[PDB]
Amino acid sequence: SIRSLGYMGFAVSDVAAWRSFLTQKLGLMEAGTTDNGDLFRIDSRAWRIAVQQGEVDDLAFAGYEVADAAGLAQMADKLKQAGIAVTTGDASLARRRGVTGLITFADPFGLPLEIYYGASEVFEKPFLPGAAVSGFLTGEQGLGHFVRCVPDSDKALAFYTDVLGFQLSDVIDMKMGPDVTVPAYFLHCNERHHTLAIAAFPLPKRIHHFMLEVASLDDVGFAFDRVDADGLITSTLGRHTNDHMVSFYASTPSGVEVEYGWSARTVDRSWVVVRHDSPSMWGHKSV
Amino acid sequence: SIRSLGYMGFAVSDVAAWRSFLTQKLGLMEAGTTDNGDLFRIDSRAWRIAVQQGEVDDLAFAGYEVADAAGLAQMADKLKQAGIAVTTGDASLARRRGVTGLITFADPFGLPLEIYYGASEVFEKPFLPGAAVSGFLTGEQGLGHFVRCVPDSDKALAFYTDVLGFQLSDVIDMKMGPDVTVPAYFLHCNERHHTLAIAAFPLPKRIHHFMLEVASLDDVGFAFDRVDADGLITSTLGRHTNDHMVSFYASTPSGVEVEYGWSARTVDRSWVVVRHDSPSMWGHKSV
Amino acid sequence: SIRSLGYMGFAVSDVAAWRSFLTQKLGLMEAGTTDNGDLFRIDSRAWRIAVQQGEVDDLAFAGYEVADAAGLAQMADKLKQAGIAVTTGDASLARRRGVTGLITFADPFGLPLEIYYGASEVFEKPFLPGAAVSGFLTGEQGLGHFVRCVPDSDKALAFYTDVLGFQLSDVIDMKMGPDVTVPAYFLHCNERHHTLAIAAFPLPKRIHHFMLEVASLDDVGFAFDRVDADGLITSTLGRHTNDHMVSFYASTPSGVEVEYGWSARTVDRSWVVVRHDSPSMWGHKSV
Amino acid sequence: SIRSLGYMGFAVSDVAAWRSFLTQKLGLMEAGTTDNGDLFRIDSRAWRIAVQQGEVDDLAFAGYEVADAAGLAQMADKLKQAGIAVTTGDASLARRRGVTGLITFADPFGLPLEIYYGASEVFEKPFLPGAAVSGFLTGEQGLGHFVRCVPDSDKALAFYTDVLGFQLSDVIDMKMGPDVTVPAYFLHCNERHHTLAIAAFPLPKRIHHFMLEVASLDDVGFAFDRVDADGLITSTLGRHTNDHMVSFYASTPSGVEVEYGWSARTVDRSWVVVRHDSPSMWGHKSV
Amino acid sequence: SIRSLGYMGFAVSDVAAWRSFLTQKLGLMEAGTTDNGDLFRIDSRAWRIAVQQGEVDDLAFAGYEVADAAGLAQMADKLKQAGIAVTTGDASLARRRGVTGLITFADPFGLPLEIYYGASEVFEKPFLPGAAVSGFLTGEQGLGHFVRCVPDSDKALAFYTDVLGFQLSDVIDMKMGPDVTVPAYFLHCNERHHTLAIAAFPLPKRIHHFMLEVASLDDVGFAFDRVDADGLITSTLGRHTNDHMVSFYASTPSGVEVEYGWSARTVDRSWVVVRHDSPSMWGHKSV
Amino acid sequence: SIRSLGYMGFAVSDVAAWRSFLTQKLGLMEAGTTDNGDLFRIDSRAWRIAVQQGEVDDLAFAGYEVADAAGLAQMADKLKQAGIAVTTGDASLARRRGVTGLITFADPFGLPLEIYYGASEVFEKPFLPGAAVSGFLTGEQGLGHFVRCVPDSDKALAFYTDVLGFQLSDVIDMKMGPDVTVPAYFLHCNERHHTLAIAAFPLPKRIHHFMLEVASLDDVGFAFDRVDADGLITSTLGRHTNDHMVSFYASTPSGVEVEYGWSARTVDRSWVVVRHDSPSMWGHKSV
Ligand SMILES: Oc1cccc(-c2ccccc2Cl)c1O
Ligand SMILES: Oc1cccc(-c2ccccc2Cl)c1O
Ligand SMILES: Oc1cccc(-c2ccccc2Cl)c1O
Ligand SMILES: Oc1cccc(-c2ccccc2Cl)c1O
Ligand SMILES: Oc1cccc(-c2ccccc2Cl)c1O
Ligand SMILES: Oc1cccc(-c2ccccc2Cl)c1O
Ligand SMILES: Oc1cccc(-c2ccccc2Cl)c1O
Ligand SMILES: Oc1cccc(-c2ccccc2Cl)c1O
Ligand SMILES: Oc1cccc(-c2ccccc2Cl)c1O
Ligand SMILES: Oc1cccc(-c2ccccc2Cl)c1O
Ligand SMILES: Oc1cccc(-c2ccccc2Cl)c1O
Ligand SMILES: Oc1cccc(-c2ccccc2Cl)c1O
Ligand SMILES: [Fe+2]
Ligand SMILES: [Fe+2]
Ligand SMILES: [Fe+2]
Ligand SMILES: [Fe+2]
Ligand SMILES: [Fe+2]
Ligand SMILES: [Fe+2]
Ligand SMILES: [Fe+2]
Ligand SMILES: [Fe+2]
Ligand SMILES: [Fe+2]
Ligand SMILES: [Fe+2]
Ligand SMILES: [Fe+2]
Ligand SMILES: [Fe+2]
Repeated sequence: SIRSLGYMGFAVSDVAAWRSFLTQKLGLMEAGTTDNGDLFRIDSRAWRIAVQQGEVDDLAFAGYEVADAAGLAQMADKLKQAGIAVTTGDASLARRRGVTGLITFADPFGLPLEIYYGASEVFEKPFLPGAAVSGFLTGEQGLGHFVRCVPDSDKALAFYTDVLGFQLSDVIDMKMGPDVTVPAYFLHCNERHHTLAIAAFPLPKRIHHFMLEVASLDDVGFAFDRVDADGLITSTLGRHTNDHMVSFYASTPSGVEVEYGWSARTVDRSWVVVRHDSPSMWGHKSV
Repeated sequence: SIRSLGYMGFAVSDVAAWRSFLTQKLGLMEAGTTDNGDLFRIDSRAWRIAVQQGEVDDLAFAGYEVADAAGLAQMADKLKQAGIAVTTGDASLARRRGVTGLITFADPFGLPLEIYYGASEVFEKPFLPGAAVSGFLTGEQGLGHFVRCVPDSDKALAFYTDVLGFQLSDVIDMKMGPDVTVPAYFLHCNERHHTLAIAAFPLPKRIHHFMLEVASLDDVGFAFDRVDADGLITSTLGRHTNDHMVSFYASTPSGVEVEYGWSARTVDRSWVVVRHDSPSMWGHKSV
Repeated sequence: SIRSLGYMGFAVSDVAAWRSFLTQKLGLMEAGTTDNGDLFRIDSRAWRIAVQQGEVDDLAFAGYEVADAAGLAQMADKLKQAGIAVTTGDASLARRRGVTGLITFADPFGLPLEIYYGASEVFEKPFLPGAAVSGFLTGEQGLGHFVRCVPDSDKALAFYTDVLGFQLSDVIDMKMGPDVTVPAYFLHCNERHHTLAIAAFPLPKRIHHFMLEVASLDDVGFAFDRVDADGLITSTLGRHTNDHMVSFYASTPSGVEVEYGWSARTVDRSWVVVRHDSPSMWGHKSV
Repeated sequence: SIRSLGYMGFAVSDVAAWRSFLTQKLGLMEAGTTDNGDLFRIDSRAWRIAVQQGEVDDLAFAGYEVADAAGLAQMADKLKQAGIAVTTGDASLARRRGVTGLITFADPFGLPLEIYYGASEVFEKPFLPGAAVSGFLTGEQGLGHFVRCVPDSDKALAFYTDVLGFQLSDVIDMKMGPDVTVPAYFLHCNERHHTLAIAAFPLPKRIHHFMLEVASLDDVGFAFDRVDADGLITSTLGRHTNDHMVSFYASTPSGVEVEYGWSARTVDRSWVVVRHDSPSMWGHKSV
Repeated sequence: SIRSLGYMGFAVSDVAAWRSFLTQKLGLMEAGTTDNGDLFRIDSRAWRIAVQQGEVDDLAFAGYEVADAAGLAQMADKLKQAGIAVTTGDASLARRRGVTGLITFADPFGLPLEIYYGASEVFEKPFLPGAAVSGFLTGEQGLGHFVRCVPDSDKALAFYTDVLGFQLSDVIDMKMGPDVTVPAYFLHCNERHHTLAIAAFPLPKRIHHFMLEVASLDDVGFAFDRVDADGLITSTLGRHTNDHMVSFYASTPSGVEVEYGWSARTVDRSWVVVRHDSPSMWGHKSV
Repeated sequence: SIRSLGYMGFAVSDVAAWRSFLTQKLGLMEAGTTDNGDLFRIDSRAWRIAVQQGEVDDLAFAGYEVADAAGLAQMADKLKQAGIAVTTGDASLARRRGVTGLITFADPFGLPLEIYYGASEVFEKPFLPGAAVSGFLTGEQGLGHFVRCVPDSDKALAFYTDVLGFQLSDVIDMKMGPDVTVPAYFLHCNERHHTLAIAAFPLPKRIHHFMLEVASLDDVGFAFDRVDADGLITSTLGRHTNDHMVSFYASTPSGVEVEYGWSARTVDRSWVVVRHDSPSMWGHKSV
């Protein structure tokens, strides 16, 4: 079974702007440049985010991690049985991603996805943030989460749950307008409240935002100010109703947003699905 | 499987008296009025207790919570296979209860029951008790418990255990008189020692009492005095022999009682069924 | 499955001597006299040890506790399938033992055994030791343990493990003499290192000793002196090699011994079977 | 299933040198001499390492521990079904090893292996290190680990995983030279990150090294100096990238090395396989 | 002010017997031989007990530790003002004791005493007990205690309290016989309940016993057996009424006894003086 | 009274080499350049180490921190009463150091010293190490320590203790050669075992080394490798006998060394002065 979101790749028009944004604003660590693009780290892994030159300015691919070769084989079989076109990653791609083995395919609406096992650790190159950040929260919870924008949430939900195995945490009926309410589905694959969210938002991108979690409230507070200095804040500090994360949102150079948060609650086998009519307990004012 | 008791609805002759009793005496929070009646809260849920106008002055319905849609479907199948008439809650009822989906049916002796999933949370409307109460204990243990009065405890026990899946915690042979001893069965569906009790008591109501648990001994002590001021106490402070809860009992405006307690022990998979000849270790004197 | 040793009954020639020994020396609580004999307590249960008048001066019966009625039914079936003569305890016997249901049978060498569920708790009659004892250790670990003396340990081991479900903890090859070594088997049915031990000792009784565990080292130290005052000590203070319990042994009025200890280690699913050539790390000198 | 590495036997040309090295340098306890050779202890077990006279100067055999007789029988069946020649250890061998039962066989490349149950504990002969060592870490993690040198790691990996049941923790691609990279596989059978490692190293021995873990950093620091005084250090203090153990390596009298470490992290069912390009985060400089 | 008892020297007729007794029986560490006699350690200090050849077979001297040079000067002045003959330890004596500075004098009844500062630590020669002992308790509590036998306890008490600054912990009126009761005074100079005791016992030595405290009950239990094997035990295991130490007593080769214990309670500025009529809560039977 | 060592200034011939060494090797944070020279941080303070251009290549000045203005006035009076020439720092110097007030003077052998109060904090410019360092240990313990080299340790000791108020922790008689032993004095002014050490070493500098303490063993391990890559290590990893710090030593561009350590023990009012014959328990081999 999928254990977590392991990495993400972005294809952007301004690579230098993304490099500055990720390191100086968010605190990620520059981890070199390879055929996989410019690499960035947040922990012991060789890389978590890759930035490649591309006019799409959006998420180019996402990789989900399984525990071992057997787990990869099981997921491959499930995808094929579901009628999805699955391709074994060649040696060239595996080396590019720094993984031992992987398979590639696309979700119902075209997002290129990868499931891999045996990623590269680089403990001998100790993590050093590009900005003052006490640390990022990963471990068994993976990289963080992203919100997939789709035209048919029922179809997307069925794929991610029935085929990929994600489990529903809760639903938030997002008020878009007096006569517009759209359900946002939050799904987990480990203890992180959600690793993936699905919603039918009117955005011209594959995702609304990706999220990175830090270890202290100060990490979030300082980052907010670094981002605010350039007028990139899109939402003030607030705490979510479902995962109880304290965070803020900001614009990346591609328009797609990034959420930066701290202190979210986790889920367990005793969790029960619920619904909400608001995404925030307090704060998160649109600015 | 059923995870907990999620909500209760009462049909009463004096709605204003119940509103005052629940808020000023017990400390519940007024949560508005809808087609579901006057709503009251004790935690993050949109409502836990509803009060509607009705001459019955008794419990009108109770809702048990399952983890998700799959759990609701499984319970529906079990009930049908057992020969119980099950009805899918229509969109109108689901909206009234603020749940995502639910089924309705009645227990062997006419109590309307509902099993639902996906109830509404309102973290954005922080809980504020109507009286000085540090907090109510809910979470994975649900709302609390109620004691179902029936004419045939063996039949009721079989339904709640064999069909609904409740598990026996223990039995207390209640001395009613020199030649009258009635067994009271205490059942659990989660860590709470009991979410439901069953006994053949000579009462003209569906339940003898419902119980709410608070976070501190002082919450109980102060509440006792607020209730005692109006001469509504039915039992002095005491601690039960089975769940070890420290509580007192009082009369609601409908005659049906309410138990208000603190510090009960929980049960686990290592629990063994036992019997008792007394319901109280100390206190709980009838007054 | 059997969850623990729940009670023991002794048939003795000097009932008054046993009453004095259990209360004044060991600290048990006198719990009245019924058709079940004189009753003694060590915790919240109505009784753990019964003493009846009888010329045998030995263990008369032992009762093993199961979790519920279903567990009793399962054990009954296993015993019958194994060819053992099983008898349903009549209402008269159940009332005598204060249990809800029970079955009776004998082990391969004649020891009367009982398996029951739903024993009586008496929290309303708070435990008060007959001597200065901070408390006895029971709970999920039951009453303690006893060592069954048999002429064929292989046959006894097969019955208790294959039929009753006990699991082997370890073996101690007891040096009886230059040319005599006898294996003692220690078996568990819960976290207590052993609830039953089996050995082919040259003793004219069904058991060599029964053991009760207390909460503090002082409980053991004080008890040792109370017993030593009457010259009843059989072994000095020592700590066992297998369960690491610190204890001493003494003679009951029936010759059969009693072990009184503190601080034993428990076992879990990660436990591995081992062997020992000595029963004591230190102490336990024969006196 | 195999629960841990329980013991190791070495056949050496200089028995006196090994005795001095194990006791004075590493701190093991001399535990007598039997037909099993000179015995050495690190904990409550009668012995963990045996040294016999032999011109091979290498590991002579290794014993893996199972939980009980049933576990031994299961492993025997698995080995036979896999086509491996299995021999039941005779009474003479069992007594020599101090175990209750065992089976013998060889791995694909000739290493004599044994799987046993019921080893001997000697708590009555309290462990006393031969040098200043606060303690060795064993328990459920067993003796420690050793690295098996083989000519075909794929074949060895298949045997140890598919037949013996070991599980992969991670892989380290060891840089041997500009055009030489060899994968080292680290496998676990309990919480210890690895109990066995497999690699195709150009060494004329069955193993590159065996490892013993101690309780404090000082235990390692002091040992380093005792070994360094005789010029036997092969690697300076360092911390590994995979198990995060802080250790140093040194030469035994047989050339085969020994790793002495502290503070390694453990693995659980939530562990995911990863890869590394370096075996050390810091230190471990070849000297 | 005096901070603790730092060391003791014994003059014995059988030096080899004392060496064997201290190391093999009690677990002290042999620390070489100098002009100060044979040295023994129990912790990081270069030595705590010295054994010299002498026909007296008794305590030859005791050294009390002060915090620094200023503290030594203050004590010297207090002793002189009290009329005691004080001598500055010459360079030769300081080197012999391994201290920076010291003064010498005798108590009212001839016991040679020394007060010093700046003793030698030897952390680079890690403590290794001569027997299986997890550790000795020293630190701010010093070496342990000894009981000074005197013909006039009032005179001795006045000297140790008024001149040396010891403080009374409690008094035990020791029953020597039907018409003989002698008060034993227990005094502290730090957190240890007592570092010195004073009593008028009919013994031909300067002290009745000296005491060493260990870290675990097992340390005491194992030591008891090592001593008992040679028939040297003088008192069975017991716990004292005043300091609550669990210990046993044994004979040294000089007749003077040694107490070996564990788990004593400490004293603070909130301590109040009390009296006892017995020295033991349980145990400590004369054998 | 002096509360801690607050800052140090170095006058060096190669400012660029020092900048690279402090940031890339040790992990300090570049904090700008002012008339105070290039500034470096290790915590919330605006600066802890300053580097100015100067041919001396040695410590140029050190600043000790007092709690407030009253404390500065008290120290000024003590110095004057002792006959030391004290100068009030002018507004220009205070601004240069970023302090509220300070006085200047020299120790007996020419080292320029300063005592100040009210230094500048810059929490709004969160600390970001120049290398992978989890953190430096400062707080109430100040910057760390340095070892003052002098021709007459008795004279220096008298000044620092009698005039500045430092307190002796312990003494280590350093073996320089067969006929050369020099005492090193370690002094504290807060919980740090030593903030200053004094010794008569044959070095052409004011100090032998300064020391910085980090939060993890890995911080030290990684730093060791960064320094070793340039062949600057002077001592291997080891642990000191007196403060028990685990550290290594390396050469700065000025020849003067730097000690980088972790896990030292602290001192309290219960501390007693002792002596040692070795500075290291293990390691610290000269290379
Ligand atoms: O806040 C946002 C989240 C995701 C995508 C866009 C976006 C990006 C490019 C062009 C237009 C839009 Cl709305 C955006 O503004
Ligand atoms: O992590 C989250 C938890 C709850 C709600 C949102 C959210 C908020 C605004 C727009 C879209 C989303 Cl998915 C969110 O990003
Ligand atoms: O204590 C009680 C618990 C449950 C029901 C009633 C009741 C309510 C109305 C009329 C008569 C009775 Cl006994 C009651 O008095
Ligand atoms: O929570 C409880 C635990 C044990 C006993 C009772 C009780 C007490 C009196 C009458 C009816 C009942 Cl169910 C009870 O309400
Ligand atoms: O220590 C003992 C344990 C069990 C039984 C007897 C016993 C009891 C009665 C007669 C003879 C004997 Cl050996 C006994 O002495
Ligand atoms: O609880 C125990 C643990 C280990 C050994 C014995 C023991 C000791 C002496 C004789 C018989 C037995 Cl079972 C014992 O009673
Ligand atoms: O470091 C080593 C690890 C394992 C084996 C040998 C060895 C032993 C004997 C002869 C030659 C060699 Cl390379 C060795 O030197
Ligand atoms: O315990 C270990 C963890 C990671 C790597 C090695 C290692 C290091 C050098 C050579 C061979 C090996 Cl297996 C190792 O011994
Ligand atoms: O138990 C004892 C404690 C202290 C001293 C002696 C002793 C020693 C030598 C000769 C006579 C006696 Cl009583 C002793 O026997
Ligand atoms: O440490 C102790 C605490 C209390 C009492 C005694 C004691 C016991 C017997 C004889 C002499 C003494 Cl001082 C003792 O040694
Ligand atoms: O290790 C050292 C510590 C302090 C000073 C010097 C030093 C610096 C410059 C010239 C000569 C020397 Cl010995 C040095 O080498
Ligand atoms: O922090 C320390 C603790 C103990 C000893 C030394 C030391 C070691 C070598 C040379 C000079 C000194 Cl001050 C040291 O720097
Ligand atoms: Fe989000
Ligand atoms: Fe889940
Ligand atoms: Fe109740
Ligand atoms: Fe249950
Ligand atoms: Fe026993
Ligand atoms: Fe088991
Ligand atoms: Fe290793
Ligand atoms: Fe595993
Ligand atoms: Fe004593
Ligand atoms: Fe005191
Ligand atoms: Fe230093
Ligand atoms: Fe001090």
